Amino acid sequence: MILKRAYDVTPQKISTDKVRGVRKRVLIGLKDAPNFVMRLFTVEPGGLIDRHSHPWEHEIFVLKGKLTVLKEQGEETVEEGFYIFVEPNEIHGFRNDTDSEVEFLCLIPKEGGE
Amino acid sequence: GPSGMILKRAYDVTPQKISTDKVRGVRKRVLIGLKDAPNFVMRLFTVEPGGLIDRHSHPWEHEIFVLKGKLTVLKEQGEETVEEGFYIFVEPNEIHGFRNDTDSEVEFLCLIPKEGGE
Ligand SMILES: [Cu+2]
Ligand SMILES: [Cu+2]
Repeated sequence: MILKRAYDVTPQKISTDKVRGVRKRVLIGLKDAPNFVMRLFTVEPGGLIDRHSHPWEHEIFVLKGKLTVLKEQGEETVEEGFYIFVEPNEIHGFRNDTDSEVEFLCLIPKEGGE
Repeated sequence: GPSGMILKRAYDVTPQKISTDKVRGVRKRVLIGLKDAPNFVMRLFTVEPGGLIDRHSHPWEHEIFVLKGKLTVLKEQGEETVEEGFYIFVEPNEIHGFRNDTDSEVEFLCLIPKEGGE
């Protein structure tokens, strides 16, 4: 059994053609997980995970702030205390239009990697 | 399977009472349940003050994230308290339980592979 403060996990900065202003913590990864992995994303002000899709689902819980969710067309903002279920193959992404960091938990089946 | 995305305030789910031989003072919200989940389920547990999930084990893992309060985690040997912002991984078959020794509600997210139910 592993009991740990999520903040103490070292975040990974992401800056690519499709993801900018985002840090990722792998809390429960491939080393431990028999079936699915647990990540915590921090989206800086102005940060973006552009529209994408994959053959696996997301299960998300918004921990802090106002998260903008990009849909195949349009977008929807949600707050801390929302959960999000993204079906396999659905186009989605994320943006932070606020002036403070947004945090969300994100779980995927292990075929999606960590 | 189906397409789309669900976006919903977790508290829009009513907290249902859990009452078994080994659980008292606990309510549960099924967020992403069997009816929808391809692989694993997402629940939000509320432990009332003095509530207890006694030591148990099962042939699936838990992945937990503490959302609110101070959660006492029962281990095969002793116990350890964690707080909001801690995660917990429980291996399959590991002895574990939970207790709320405080005077306020403790809340945690708990995900299991869907073969273990919701
Ligand atoms: Cu995605
Ligand atoms: Cu259990």
